[PDB]
Amino acid sequence: EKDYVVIIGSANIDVAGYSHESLNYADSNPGKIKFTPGGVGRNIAQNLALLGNKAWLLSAVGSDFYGQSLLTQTNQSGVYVDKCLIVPGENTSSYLSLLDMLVAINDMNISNAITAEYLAQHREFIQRAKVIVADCNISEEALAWILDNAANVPVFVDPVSAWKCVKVRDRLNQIHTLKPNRLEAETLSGIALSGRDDVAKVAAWFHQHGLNRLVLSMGGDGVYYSDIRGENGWSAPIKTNVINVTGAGDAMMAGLASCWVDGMPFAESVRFAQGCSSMALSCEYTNNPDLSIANVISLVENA
Amino acid sequence: KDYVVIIGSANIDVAGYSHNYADSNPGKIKFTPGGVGRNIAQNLALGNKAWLLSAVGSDFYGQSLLTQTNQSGVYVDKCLIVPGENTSSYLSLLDMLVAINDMNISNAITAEYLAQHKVIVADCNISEEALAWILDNAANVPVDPVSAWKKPNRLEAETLSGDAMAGLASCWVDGMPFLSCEYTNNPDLSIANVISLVENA
Amino acid sequence: EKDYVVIIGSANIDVAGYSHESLNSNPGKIKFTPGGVGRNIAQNLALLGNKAWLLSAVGSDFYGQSLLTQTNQSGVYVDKCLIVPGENTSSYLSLLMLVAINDMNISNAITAEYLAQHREFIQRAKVIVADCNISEEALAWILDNAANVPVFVDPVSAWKCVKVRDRLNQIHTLKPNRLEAETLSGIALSGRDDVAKVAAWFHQHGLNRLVLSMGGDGVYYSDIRGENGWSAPIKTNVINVTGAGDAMMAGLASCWVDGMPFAESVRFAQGCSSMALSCEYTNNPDLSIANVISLVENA
Amino acid sequence: EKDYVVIIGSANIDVAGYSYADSNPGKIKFTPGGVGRNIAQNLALLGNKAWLLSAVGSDFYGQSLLTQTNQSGVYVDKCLIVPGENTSSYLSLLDMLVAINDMNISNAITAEYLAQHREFIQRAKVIVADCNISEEALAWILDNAANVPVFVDPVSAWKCVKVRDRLNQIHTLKPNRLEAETLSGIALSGRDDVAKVAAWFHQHGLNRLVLSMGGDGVYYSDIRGENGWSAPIKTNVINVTGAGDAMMAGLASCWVDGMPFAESVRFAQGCSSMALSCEYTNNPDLSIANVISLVENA
Amino acid sequence: REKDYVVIIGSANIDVAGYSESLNYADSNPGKIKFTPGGVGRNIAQNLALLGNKAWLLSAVGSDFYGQSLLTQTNQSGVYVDKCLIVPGENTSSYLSLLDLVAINDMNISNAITAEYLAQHREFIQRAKVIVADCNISEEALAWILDNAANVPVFVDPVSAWKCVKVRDRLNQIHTLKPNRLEAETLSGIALSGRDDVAKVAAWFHQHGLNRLVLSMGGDGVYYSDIRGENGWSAPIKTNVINVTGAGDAMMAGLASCWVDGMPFAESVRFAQGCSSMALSCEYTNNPDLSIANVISLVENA
Amino acid sequence: EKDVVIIGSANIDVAGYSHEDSNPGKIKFTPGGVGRNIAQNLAGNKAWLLVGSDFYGQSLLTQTNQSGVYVDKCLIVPGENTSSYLSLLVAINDMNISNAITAEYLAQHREFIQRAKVIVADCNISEEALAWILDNAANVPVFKCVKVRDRLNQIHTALSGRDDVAKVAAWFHQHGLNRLVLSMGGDGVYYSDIRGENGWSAPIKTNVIAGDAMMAGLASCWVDGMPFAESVRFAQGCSSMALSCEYTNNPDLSIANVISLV
Amino acid sequence: EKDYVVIIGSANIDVAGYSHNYADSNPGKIKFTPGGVGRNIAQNLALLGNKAWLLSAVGSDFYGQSLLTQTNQSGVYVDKCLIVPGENTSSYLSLLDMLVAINDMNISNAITAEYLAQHREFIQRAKVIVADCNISEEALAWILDNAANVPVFVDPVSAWKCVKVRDRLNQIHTLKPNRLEAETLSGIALSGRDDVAKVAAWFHQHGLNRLVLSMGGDGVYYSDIRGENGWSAPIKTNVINVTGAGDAMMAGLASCWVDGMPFAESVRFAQGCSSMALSCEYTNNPDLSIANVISLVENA
Ligand SMILES: O=c1[nH]cc([C@@H]2O[C@H](CO)[C@@H](O)[C@H]2O)c(=O)[nH]1
Ligand SMILES: O=c1[nH]cc([C@@H]2O[C@H](CO)[C@@H](O)[C@H]2O)c(=O)[nH]1
Ligand SMILES: O=c1[nH]cc([C@@H]2O[C@H](CO)[C@@H](O)[C@H]2O)c(=O)[nH]1
Ligand SMILES: O=c1[nH]cc([C@@H]2O[C@H](CO)[C@@H](O)[C@H]2O)c(=O)[nH]1
Repeated sequence: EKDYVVIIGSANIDVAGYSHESLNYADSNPGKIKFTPGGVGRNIAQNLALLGNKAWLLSAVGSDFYGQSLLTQTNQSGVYVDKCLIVPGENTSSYLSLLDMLVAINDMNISNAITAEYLAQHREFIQRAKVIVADCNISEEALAWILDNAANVPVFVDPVSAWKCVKVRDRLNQIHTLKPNRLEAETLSGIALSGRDDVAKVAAWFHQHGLNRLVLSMGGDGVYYSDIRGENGWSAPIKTNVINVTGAGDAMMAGLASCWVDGMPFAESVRFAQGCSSMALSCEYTNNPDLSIANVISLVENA
Repeated sequence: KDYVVIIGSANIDVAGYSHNYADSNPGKIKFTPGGVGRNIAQNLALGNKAWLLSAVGSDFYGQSLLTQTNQSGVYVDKCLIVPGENTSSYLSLLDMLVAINDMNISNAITAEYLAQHKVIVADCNISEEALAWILDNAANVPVDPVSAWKKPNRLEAETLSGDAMAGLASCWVDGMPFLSCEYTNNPDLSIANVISLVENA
Repeated sequence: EKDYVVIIGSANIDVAGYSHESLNSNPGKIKFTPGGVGRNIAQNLALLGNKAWLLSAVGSDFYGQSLLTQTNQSGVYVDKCLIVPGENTSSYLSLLMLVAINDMNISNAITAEYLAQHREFIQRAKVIVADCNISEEALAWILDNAANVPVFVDPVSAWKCVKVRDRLNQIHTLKPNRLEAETLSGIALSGRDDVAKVAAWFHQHGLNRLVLSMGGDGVYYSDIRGENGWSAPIKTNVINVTGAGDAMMAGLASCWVDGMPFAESVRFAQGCSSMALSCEYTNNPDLSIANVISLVENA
Repeated sequence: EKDYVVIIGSANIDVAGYSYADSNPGKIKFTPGGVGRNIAQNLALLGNKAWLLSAVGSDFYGQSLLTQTNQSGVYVDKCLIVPGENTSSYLSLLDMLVAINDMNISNAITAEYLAQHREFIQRAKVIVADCNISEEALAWILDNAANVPVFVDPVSAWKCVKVRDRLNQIHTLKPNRLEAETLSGIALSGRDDVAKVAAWFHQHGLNRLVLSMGGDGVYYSDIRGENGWSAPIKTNVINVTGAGDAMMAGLASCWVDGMPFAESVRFAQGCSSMALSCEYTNNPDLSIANVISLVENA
Repeated sequence: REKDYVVIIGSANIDVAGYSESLNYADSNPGKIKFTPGGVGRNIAQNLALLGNKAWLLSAVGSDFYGQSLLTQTNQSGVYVDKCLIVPGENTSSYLSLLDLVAINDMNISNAITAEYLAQHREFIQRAKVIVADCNISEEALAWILDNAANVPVFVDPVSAWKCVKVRDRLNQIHTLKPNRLEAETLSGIALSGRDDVAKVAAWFHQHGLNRLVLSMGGDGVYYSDIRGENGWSAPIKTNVINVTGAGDAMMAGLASCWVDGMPFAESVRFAQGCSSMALSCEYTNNPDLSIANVISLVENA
Repeated sequence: EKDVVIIGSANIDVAGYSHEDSNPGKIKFTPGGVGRNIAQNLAGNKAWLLVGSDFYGQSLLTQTNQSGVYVDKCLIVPGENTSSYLSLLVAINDMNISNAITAEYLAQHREFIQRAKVIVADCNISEEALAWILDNAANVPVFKCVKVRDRLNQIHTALSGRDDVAKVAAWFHQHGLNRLVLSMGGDGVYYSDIRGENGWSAPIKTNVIAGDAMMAGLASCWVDGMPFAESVRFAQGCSSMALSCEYTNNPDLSIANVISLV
Repeated sequence: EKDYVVIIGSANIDVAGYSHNYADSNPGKIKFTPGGVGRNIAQNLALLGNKAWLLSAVGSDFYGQSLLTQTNQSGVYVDKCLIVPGENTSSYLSLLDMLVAINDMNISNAITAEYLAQHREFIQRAKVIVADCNISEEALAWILDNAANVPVFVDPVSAWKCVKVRDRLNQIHTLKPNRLEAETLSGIALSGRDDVAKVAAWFHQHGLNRLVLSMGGDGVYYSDIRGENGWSAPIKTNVINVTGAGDAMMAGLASCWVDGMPFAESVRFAQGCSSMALSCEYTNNPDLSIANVISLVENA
């Protein structure tokens, strides 16, 4: 109610291929192919809407049925998408994935339709939000715009990929919270993360470059959280049986931002976000439709 | 050199012919592309070179609308595909009798959209300041009223005291000194036939 | 559960128009919603926790695909529906009160042969709900090949309900209104006094159960075995009259499958109708047995 | 958009004497005072809904303070009225020679009192607190801020050290030479020693440091790396009282307006200059437009 | 050539290679295990020495016998390693490879190559003809080299995608970068899915100050681009790959050797491609028969 | 002053640790080989181990000798290179110098082997060499080679269920195996004797972070005149101590520490 | 509510050339700005919220009608201006970097006693009269002799054009000269800032009521014949273009007189107007207002 979250990210059409028993590179093996809504920013937005947050998605889609399906379904998930960009002439971004996991391919060129001018057309709206969530799928110039014209509003940035997260390197002094993985953080810092011993030096590198809060996900080991103010620590993983690994980081980011707007401490926010990730893990769907604050709180309580 | 632009609306027309009132009166129901501006454009494709500046929703209705309108010759690249709203609709009881309109996406056709870019054609569905905005930016380069709430008729004129009428305006690009069809507009209408009217009587 | 309900009805695209005050272009709201008597009854049946299978016809157009997708999303199995390439999805235009138009020709695509392809399945159901939107031959087939399974028939309209006249001896529960029953019987219903004579006419022609809706007056129920009576209307705030009879029919059938007495089935069906009225949408998604039970509870 | 600013500070009665041997006749002035109260008034003058959470002593003086402050556009309905104590006071012998401060009612601002207005504090845009209150109260505010920025005014060198272990919970701190020296323990005897003092503050978790070094200017520093110097706006002094309060008000008002650090420091310096240019503790002509005007002429 | 030299600041690893009908996995799996000299910088040094260049290696090794063995082996290959650092307490860098799967690198002694250590050999570095650096060293060391190059061209090998970002804001001090698809995608942030977006990637690099870009693409070729406007494609020299290791090192060696010999950009790229081709045809990381004459033979015979 | 012979392999162990292109991690160069490890672990025992001209071999041998192992009778052959063992935790093994141990090499120290208390043998040597040891053991206890068939009768010391382990163990005893110490993990260490005392032993609680130290324990307790069960307790403690350390052989592994663990 | 100000002055077309000159085909900046002392003062007064009427002379050139139009759009009533057919509107060429000066102003002599006599009724009913020294001795004589007790503020414009006011100081309410003009008139030397006070005494002895001398090395000296004398402190400003300053000063003084403001403070306000004039590259600062000038003098 007058408090909202703006997400500038990508909205993709996800094509997922599953094969019966084990799948090997040779021969055509029958299985299940799914067309599901996707895109880091879109997923984060949907999960935020599911967490009882007024989420506004600022993405770019095409004039094809894929785009309209994305927009309609996303709006139907409680996400305000009236300010989204529909580009007439270009194609909706796509993501092909062989899950279980083999190589993932992404055809995302409409993400560059999200421009400085487009965001500038929605200035003040972005500047009057509680939190701004951006992903590294957009253009470097757009990220620059958001970070420079945030107007003292915290910007939470999702790295998405290791080759796409360098765009915020020279700009870490403008990011409120980065959640990279091992490969991503190794890529950014240049320091090897070959252990649980080597995360202090990476965190130190990030803080020396101006990063306020770092949420480094180190698989098995857990999630290492660090604040530039001196607050460092480790968080243990919440025991869960996997079904689909897709959507973990998105649920984490949604949780983190929702917990920031809820006036929650860093560590507690890390546990809660880990709970959202855990709920994402337990679902076959990219986005758990039953994802709620109550369920996540129950999960962190009972574990 | 000469380009024609119609800043009008594009609706989805649902027509009905009923011919108790409570008991389901049998008849015919047709789903056809509508909208004043879009119709004008379709009849400006009388061979004119037209461009449509209308707003449609991001639904199957809007996309089918722009598809049909595109195949009709008109260029639908400058049209605004609006997110968060529905395609304009028009309920016509024909045989005229009663007419209802669900047109709120006309708010997307605002002065900001009109800014970024022979005869300018517009309707009264357009918001106040937008209409007035193209009334300020006419630049001496040369409307078609719909109803009282929204060329004209005495009905709507005397309250303050355009489709088929609207394609004829092409005569101002011709230097000329001053109906019964199932398909909403004729699929192969040419000016030579309108002249053939005179050739007969 | 190997217990299911088969519904042979129509699936229309309903276009509803609401305005301010008609001056004869009156501004307002035009809504495109899924419709059709059989389809609606099917959805309501699925909402009452009955495994409902719809046997209808759609027109291979986006209208049809939308109808099927939404209806399936309402929990209704639509895999046995007919998708006809050449015809158009049936349509229903309403100026809501004033003027109702129906364009339903694909309803004749629901044929005896088509149903014969789904015989046994139809014959192995608990109840069959059919509407008078289909052809006389199709209704004749269903009634002749019911295999001792009760067939609940919705008259839908007065002009298309006469086809069940000479076939009333094969009908379990018939649910007509004033005009429909007047047309069928030929006896005037001008009052609460002439309903005994109409019930007598219907039963003399072989109708097992008659559920005559007389609006204000209430709902008069009658059995050929002798159990007759009136049911008082549950007074409710009007919002949308569409879907009332559909929800009532759904209630009657759902209550038959639950081994419920005639009168109680009528009361429950009346509750379903009341829930239908309290919603602007044709089908209330929150329609449940518990809620209806609550509604009868305050009455 | 429901945007407001909450100030937890002190409200004092300022008594100034104008004229150390003989009985000296002169003029005695009774003016509203207190760091937090002044900041609140200046914020109200800068077009911000400011809510003051202070304590008064049921005295006619206190009621007068509340009325005057309300007339300055500041909401004082949530202030604490303590029955038994006296409104805090500040006495000055100007000719400045003797300065005395009697503020014990500042301890009436407690953790429980603030906890009664928690959610309200947690739904504010900015929190401005002063070091006149108890360490426990400051601890409450800083611990229950709910990710809402807390701007802390050091007030005095002996009263600022209570935030020295809570610097990691403070957004913007605005100390002078003696205050920052006392806190850090590092001498500011140079213009080079601001790098090491700022570094000390940053090692302890401070986000933003706004060190005012009189003549020299204002050195600003962010823990993310943005450091720099701002030249002082040279002005003809008249009364030095109220400068830092207007500066703090300027900084917070610029935070709620989405303004960069350095630019906010200049704006705050302009507010300070307007305060200096006034005989009054609080300049009644203090506005965004006027401050913008002197900042243009620079 | 005489009293003309090249300084290489790189890594020196001990490479442990495991060779496999199939892989038995657990419960042992017979095969062949080879210990060969390695490390990008070291390899570049050897290849440069083979191309008739006076090469000085500025690396760091561990007081383990491996380090002295490395230094001796490199010295016998004609490489001056007298200025290398021998670190007592640390272990010689290592690279484990399961050839065909698994690749592991244990290189922390690469951080012993520091700004101070190089500062001790400044003047010498500043009197070289060319400086070859790799991205295995510390960011501070790279910063030092780039800041104290004294107008001597710095050729930088990215080595890895996660280790090349250390030069991303320091590209304005680099004379020549030799990245692959993934490395250039990582640095630029621009997708290399096409051959049209290599113009866009090159444009990105040039906007950030890179003088010369030599983008090595597996297939399709090597795209070369100059900030001065000279862009073009070079076709790959078809060869039967025996072992792919050591290609880029020979490429870099070729590029630098061709710079000091006053050769045009394009021809230098072709020559370097010839060095890569000779590297591919050998089982060893470094071809001992690598010469200017042989490369010339390979490129002449297209 | 006059009281063990270990005939085993001596490998160069290269260990690769990597987290779950180019992935950074830890590569350790440690002395290795089953026989070498057992020998080192045995050494409060007087241990004799029965390599190439490479530096690797001399470093390995000196390391073992400084670890208290007498290696003067080990074979240093200047014709081949020291054996190697690669482990990425996949295991690759380059062991051909272990085949240099031939009948003449073993026969040259026959008297010495036959005057020992225990003989420790490995399943990596040739069938003919193992045959030599088992046939020329001279009533001295001899402690994955499937060729061991029909040769079980000369060695001192399917499984889907735990009831059917009786059939496999009984099978081993039926083929002439005297004592069986089967390591399964979960259950622990199952011991079985042809004389009838059979049983299961639970694992000594440790975090994995082994078998060579186990064998070393068994033999060391045999020479210490200790019953089978207690020997199993000690050997399991040795296994546990091996597990709690990153390096191949725990330098703090002692009888004093292991008895403490039990 | 019919109180207005009448300005009898010159209207020039100012062409300014900047180019930091011995050769040919040398690129630079050429600016076309409306000018003329009287016209500029009038415009500045109109910007200060004064009803200003210009009584000037323009030529049959369309440029002149355009001039009048631009000035009218600046809020100055120019309907009483003289349009002489057959001749051209006066022009002023200036080559700055001031370096070179050329002036074509002879239509300024078309401003005659008779022309003013047709607008006598109107001129005598103004609050203040602003005249420039671009006009004829006969016209100036007319204005000063037929002022009918209405204050006449006269700008000297030039040193050679400042001689017409000498023996006629007894008819002037306020003169705003520079160093050379005042020296030429007085006969008292200019050197230094201290032994120059007697110049004001000379002016007052000849009957001058108010004197506003602009001096360098900080200081604008104001003097009244009643004894009211003083110096004014300079407003530190960034000199973008010095053109149009004195016009803004005179405009300020007159506007402050009609608004009932004291002498010294009127001089300060005028200094603020000059400061606003200096901050503009254009001859006339378009944002010149009472509020902005008050802000600038306040912050000083
Ligand atoms: O490079 C990208 N890969 C994948 C995604 C999307 O994010 C989802 C991961 O949760 C994924 O399913 C894909 O849709 C993306 O946005 N960019
Ligand atoms: O003739 C008909 N009229 C209306 C309907 C449908 O019945 C519904 C009213 O409850 C409505 O959905 C309409 O579509 C029909 O099936 N046949
Ligand atoms: O110790 C203190 N002395 C003075 C003040 C107040 O600050 C004002 C000066 O800015 C002043 O009004 C005084 O009351 C205070 O809060 N604490
Ligand atoms: O991270 C690294 N991996 C591999 C190498 C070496 O580069 C050689 C391949 O060109 C190779 O021999 C390896 O040792 C390195 O230096 N750093």
